[PDB]
Amino acid sequence: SKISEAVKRARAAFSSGRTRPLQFRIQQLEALQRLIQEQEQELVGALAADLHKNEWNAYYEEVVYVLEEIEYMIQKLPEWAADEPVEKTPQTQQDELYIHSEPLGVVLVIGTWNYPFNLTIQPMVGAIAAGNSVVLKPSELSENMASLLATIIPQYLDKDLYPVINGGVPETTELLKERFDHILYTGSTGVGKIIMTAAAKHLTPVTLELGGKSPCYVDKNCDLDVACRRIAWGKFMNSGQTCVAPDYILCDPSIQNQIVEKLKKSLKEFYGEDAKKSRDYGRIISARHFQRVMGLIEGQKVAYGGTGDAATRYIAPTILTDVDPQSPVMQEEIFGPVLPIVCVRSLEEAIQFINQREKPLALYMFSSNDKVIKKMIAETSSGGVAANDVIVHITLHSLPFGGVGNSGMGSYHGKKSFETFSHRRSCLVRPLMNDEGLKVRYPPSPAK
Amino acid sequence: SKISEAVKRARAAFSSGRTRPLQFRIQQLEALQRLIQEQEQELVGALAADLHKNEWNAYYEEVVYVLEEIEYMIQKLPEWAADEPVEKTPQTQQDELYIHSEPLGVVLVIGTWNYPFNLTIQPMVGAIAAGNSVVLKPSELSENMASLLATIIPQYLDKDLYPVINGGVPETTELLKERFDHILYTGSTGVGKIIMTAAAKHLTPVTLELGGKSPCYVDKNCDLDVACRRIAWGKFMNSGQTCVAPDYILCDPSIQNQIVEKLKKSLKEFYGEDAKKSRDYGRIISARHFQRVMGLIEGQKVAYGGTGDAATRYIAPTILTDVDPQSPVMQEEIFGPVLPIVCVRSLEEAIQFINQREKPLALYMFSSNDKVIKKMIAETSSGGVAANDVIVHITLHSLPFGGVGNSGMGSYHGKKSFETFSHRRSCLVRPLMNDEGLKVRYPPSPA
Ligand SMILES: CCCCCCCC=O
Ligand SMILES: CCCCCCCC=O
Ligand SMILES: [K+]
Ligand SMILES: [K+]
Ligand SMILES: [K+]
Ligand SMILES: [K+]
Repeated sequence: SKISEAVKRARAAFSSGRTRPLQFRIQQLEALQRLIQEQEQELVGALAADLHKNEWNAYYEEVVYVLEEIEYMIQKLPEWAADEPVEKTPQTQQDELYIHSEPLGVVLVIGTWNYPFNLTIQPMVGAIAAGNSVVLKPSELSENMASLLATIIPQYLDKDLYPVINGGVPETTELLKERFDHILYTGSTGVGKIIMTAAAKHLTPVTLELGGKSPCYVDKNCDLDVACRRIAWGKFMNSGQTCVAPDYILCDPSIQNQIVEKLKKSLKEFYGEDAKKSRDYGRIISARHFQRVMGLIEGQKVAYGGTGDAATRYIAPTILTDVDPQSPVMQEEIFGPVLPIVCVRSLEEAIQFINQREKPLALYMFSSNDKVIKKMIAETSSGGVAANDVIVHITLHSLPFGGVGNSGMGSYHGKKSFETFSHRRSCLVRPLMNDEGLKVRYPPSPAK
Repeated sequence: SKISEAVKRARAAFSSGRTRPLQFRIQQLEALQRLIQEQEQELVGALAADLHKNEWNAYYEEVVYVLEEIEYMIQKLPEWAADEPVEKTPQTQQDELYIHSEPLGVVLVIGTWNYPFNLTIQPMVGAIAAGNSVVLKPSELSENMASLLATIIPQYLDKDLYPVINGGVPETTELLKERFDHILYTGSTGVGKIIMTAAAKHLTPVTLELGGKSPCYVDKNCDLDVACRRIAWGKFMNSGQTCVAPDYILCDPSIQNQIVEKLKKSLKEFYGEDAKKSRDYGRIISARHFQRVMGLIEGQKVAYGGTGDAATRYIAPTILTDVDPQSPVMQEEIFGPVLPIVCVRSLEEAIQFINQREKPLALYMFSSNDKVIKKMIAETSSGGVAANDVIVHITLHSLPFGGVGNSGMGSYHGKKSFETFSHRRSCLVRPLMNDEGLKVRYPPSPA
């Protein structure tokens, strides 16, 4: 089959040794830089068609991080790839002890649809830097990016080592029967279990970047104006379709009304009075997801927004107050511009609220009290944490990005990408000469 | 069920916060130190009964590494557990960026039978240090150590947080239905896939320490007296039942008889003429494994040994010459005292031989030519590597221990154990101060 032949060619090309010299890897990374530069208008147009993005947020909210990653890993690749001496002991002082890094082989990257360029190419950048063949499976939901990547990737990258696999769920299922040396999947918690089950048949290690509801705790005593501007920004970028969007708000009921008003103000500054007329506001990816998200407003106390246009998959920025935690909008990852507010009476209540639910990909708190910050971190668990901002903690080269529990396992970005897509092999190299001090280990054992 | 309630109690204990203070973890680690000191005779007796170890190799080949790990982790725990600052950028100078380590929760350790104390308790030591509840499943095949641990662990450790689950395959299958936050399993490649499949049901991350055939390449021009004494030691310790034993030898045909003679010489020095009478020689763990290993001798050319005693599960130290790579002894992990020699005609042929097989837990090479060593490492892949020795590379605090491909995923030992049993959580803390340098990120976007 076409899928099986693609993987066969990728493994043969890996086995030829072509990816091992750093020179080759840097060239492929420089080819991706060229792709981003030459295909700028094509990439913008695909994101516009898929997600109603424009040239500005296509670059600053997605593509730029791929370029940043490429530039960083190119500059650091020789240091990362070098054998790494480690601490010795008195008994090993004449030996070499070091960590040897080597590629895993053929890596599979399964992209998702909400950031269809970054979440396909930024993982690939890492796997390329580590010397692997990298098979790509774009998500079919962002049809235009999927079609574009299938066209332009082979025009820049090695054709056998870095193939693009077209199709939807049936094709991914057949792809997942092939033998890979690592699989990185971004998407839903449920499908993560399916990926891990398929990987188990080959003992394939997996990096699973999954889902959840990223809580956003707002401290009574903080600067509600700057806090609410940042929350609005992170909740409503990409029309709410972000893996680390602040999903919902936990706040004292005594500030629910001020939070609603300052969110409204910031939203009006961002997108104007009618977000439907703003070039900076996105659309829902599909008819199914539009229907799903609209369903989450039914029966709720709408403080703002609450309408949607099925024809264009527009859902107006929506805020819900006094939300029952047991209601639909609080029982699934929203992934839409509907922001519920859940009332808690204390920090300790919020911690308990967070801890009773599955571990989220991100946890956010807004507060100028360091005791509040340290305590919420110490008593909770999440993939990552941001205090007094949203989104940004997953854009930093020094902060590995990934989940825990139902939000996923493993991480990548920056140096962690190189490690995740490598085997780190412990090496002990001794001189081959008689060592009187070793003789104590040989039998016979001392009889007394 | 007993198993359900045990894990229930362990998660309740963990969720109360009892393991979070470092002083509590150190108290538990100190209790393990006291266990090892106070239960020395009992541990030796169980290892003698299960595996025909003695007082000396019970300690120096198994238990000492657990003590070393405990002392090391106690010393380093505050530093390892500290929030770890990471590199900032021009845009994040006013921010805090750091890695926060936190326990995963309830960790399961499934032990195996060949080092039944070390491969249950040394993983546990790391998971305790990282602040987790640790459920233990000893291997049923090492019956005496399994029963001993079920008795003494709750006599020394917190009884809710660190339960011992009794039983065999059915009980392990039952246990694997429970929801854990990490599973470390040491055992066979095939069962590792079963573990990972069970883990996937709860999105449980796994550390799988599995199997394969660790090759031992012997270079034509090296000091064979030194090399063969080291190879003999690693191959025949624990009666060959070691995950990183040098499984088979690859060598030029011209040194095959020299290798045989020098192996024989070292074996007689170690164990005497009749290894059955040596206090230092082990026994096979079970009747099934005894019959399995004897079967691998069938049809082979025996240069030394080749006999066994079924009733006491003794297999004489055995060397096989001119082995066909397609024969049974070269088609499964031997895990016994049978050492096949496969002839190859160059280093390149050896590398190709190794690469056409599944990635081994360990790869060994003996050579006084650094270029030979570097080339074989460069062109192969294995969990770890030792050049000019065997075994020892998995005993060093600074060398993470684990496989790749069919020999497993993940690693532990020393600091790596603490990382493996933690969630490393990226943290960004910014001032909630208005920033004019951030406002460029907000809509409306420029033209
Ligand atoms: C900074 C690299 C990742 C940013 C793109 C969106 C991430 C969503 O999962
Ligand atoms: C501290 C070295 C590892 C423990 C010894 C046995 C390893 C597995 O057979
Ligand atoms: K390095
Ligand atoms: K000795
Ligand atoms: K033969
Ligand atoms: K602006």
